[PDB]
Amino acid sequence: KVFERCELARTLKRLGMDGYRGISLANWMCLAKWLSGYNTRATNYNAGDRSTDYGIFQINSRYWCNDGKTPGAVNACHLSCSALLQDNIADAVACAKRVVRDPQGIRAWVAWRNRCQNRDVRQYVQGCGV
Repeated sequence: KVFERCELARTLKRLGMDGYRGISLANWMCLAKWLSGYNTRATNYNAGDRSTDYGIFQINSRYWCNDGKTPGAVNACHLSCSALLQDNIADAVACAKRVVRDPQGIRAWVAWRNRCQNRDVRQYVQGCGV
């Protein structure tokens, strides 16, 4: 599923993402936009390390989910990577929450640092009723 902006903002809000671990909804929106263009089916294979990023939050197979083809990988969210390719983003959100519980917080995604950190992200939630 490819979410429309405001539709996604309320979906994330209903799922408990607004201010989760101090992370605003605008920050999560900026992250998903740059990570997958709001596409839950988005996938990126990393030939260099044999891992794959799955879904709307491009969660990596090396540590967060299991796809059975990533050497010596862990499954910290305890989910099949298939779960991160569903139209329903409940499982992806549960895993995204798990990622940010670690030391780095939202900084776990290099993309967030590159395109969201210290940026004006107001634009992502404007007019969405969140």
